[PDB]
Amino acid sequence: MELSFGARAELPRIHPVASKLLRLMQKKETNLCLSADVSLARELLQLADALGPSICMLKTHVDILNDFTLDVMKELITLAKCHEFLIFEDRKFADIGNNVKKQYEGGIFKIASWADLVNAHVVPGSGVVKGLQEVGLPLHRGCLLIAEMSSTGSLATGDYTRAAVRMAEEHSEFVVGFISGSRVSMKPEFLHLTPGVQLEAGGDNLGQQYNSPQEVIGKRGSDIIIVGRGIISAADRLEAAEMYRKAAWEAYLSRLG
Amino acid sequence: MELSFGARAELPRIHPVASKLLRLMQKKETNLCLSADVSLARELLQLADALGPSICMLKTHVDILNDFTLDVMKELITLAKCHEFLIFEDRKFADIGNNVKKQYEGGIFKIASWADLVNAHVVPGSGVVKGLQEVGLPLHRGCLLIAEMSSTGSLATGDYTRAAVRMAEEHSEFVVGFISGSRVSMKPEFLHLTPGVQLEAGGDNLGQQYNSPQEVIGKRGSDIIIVGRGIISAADRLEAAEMYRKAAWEAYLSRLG
Ligand SMILES: O=c1ccn([C@@H]2O[C@H](COP(=O)(O)O)[C@@H](O)[C@H]2O)c(=O)[nH]1
Ligand SMILES: O=c1ccn([C@@H]2O[C@H](COP(=O)(O)O)[C@@H](O)[C@H]2O)c(=O)[nH]1
Ligand code: PRO
Ligand code: PRO
Repeated sequence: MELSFGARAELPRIHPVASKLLRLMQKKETNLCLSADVSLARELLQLADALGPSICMLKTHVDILNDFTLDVMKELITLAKCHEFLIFEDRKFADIGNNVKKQYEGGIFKIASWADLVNAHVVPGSGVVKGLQEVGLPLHRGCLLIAEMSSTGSLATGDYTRAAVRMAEEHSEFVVGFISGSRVSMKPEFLHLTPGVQLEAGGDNLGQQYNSPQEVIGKRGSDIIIVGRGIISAADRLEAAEMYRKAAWEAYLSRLG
Repeated sequence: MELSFGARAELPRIHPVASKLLRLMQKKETNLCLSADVSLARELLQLADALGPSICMLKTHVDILNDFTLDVMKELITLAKCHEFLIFEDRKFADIGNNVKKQYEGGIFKIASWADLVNAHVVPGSGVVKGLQEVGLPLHRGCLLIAEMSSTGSLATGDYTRAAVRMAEEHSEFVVGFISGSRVSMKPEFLHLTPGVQLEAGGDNLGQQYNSPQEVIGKRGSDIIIVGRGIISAADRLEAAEMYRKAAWEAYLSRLG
């Protein structure tokens, strides 16, 4: 029933992006995604280089990157290839299909040209996925659907979460998993990534709520933890990243028996 | 019960941004918002100048504007002041509060520095509004909550729509209305803006669905129509904008008796 990341990478129905990710997770013993919520390219690239060995994925946030250029992205790709992690852009695609197609491909950011993974809200209906899919690109790309949110008052519950799971099933040629607080699909080909993670209980003053790596990976059945401030605002960032990596990895191992 | 836009502009509980908008709608006899879904600054500014007299609002889409700069925004502000329309940015704010605060103020776009209006999805809970509010700015700014969507399979229905209305009520110092398909609040201080509008029946091939100005303003009780392709893809854009303006304006008048 429960399979290692390396075995999941070989599943018949696995998407190539998911397989690549699962293989590097197994190789590096990491199921940590760094949320690089920073405003300067210098710091983004410093984090990518210093923490690259500890992470399976780096979540970029280009809408707050004051000095974004595509040359910054090219240097991030070099680090991602060297250290072996995927690039996941934070942008909350959440529009009619015709608009998300334009937003994914175009503008200054040209997200599709560099992001291995993107995430979408399911509120618009399945056109949100179909519009992203319609971007022509001869590269391997995946999408994550936001099935649950970590924040107080989230409406991504109940039938909304179920709709996200059905939408993912039905678009598995492109959708490779979920942003969720827990396992929401029983199909092992899908990835579950969980934000709202810190070692200590608490939250922020703007509705964020935290749970621990052991809780979300071990008890709630998710695959990957997404951690921003727990690392990037820590006194010792590498020490923090390693604590999060070890916590999430052991919690995952505990489900393999 | 039903009040003109000019009378609504004087309501005791009206927000200053809503009042400014309602006054110019009455003065210019327009309840049309142009959706300027274009990739070049030249075209954005050509549309703003040519169609400015016909519109109450221009919805920018900076995430697809290949040559965005803040100098383009400054020139748009000049046109908005000259022709008398508000600037509404399309970005679908849809994140935890701590992130939307950063996204509204920062990055290359500095949206809060120029957008009179923004819109947010309610799925994260009320932190999505509280985070936008927390941006310090000594200017008049408002937010619209996405209570319904026009696209096939939209999940913004039922209890989700009701949650959006409650969130708006409860944050009326900043939330000035809704993106919706119909009137969703009975409070006349709130603005209802409806996308998914074309003169003819139909849709697109990515889940957009259209209703007419008469249907959405006259029968469904909305205030403003948001029109993109019906104008910007028309053979004669000014002719189209005037047809949409006249349609929406008459439909509104029909409810005043
Ligand atoms: O439900 C969600 C979806 C996404 N994120 C993202 O994960 C990161 C959490 O950062 P932090 O609270 O660990 O600093 C942020 O970038 C935020 O967008 C959440 O926190 N919750
Ligand atoms: O429920 C919604 C919310 C927003 N819009 C926006 O309104 C415009 C509709 O354009 P068009 O279909 O009139 O070209 C697009 O920019 C889209 O983001 C919708 O169509 N539906
Ligand atoms: O579906 C695909 O594979 C391509 C890649 C980006 C979106 N379209
Ligand atoms: O609430 C307000 O009025 C200011 C303006 C932008 C967000 N904060």
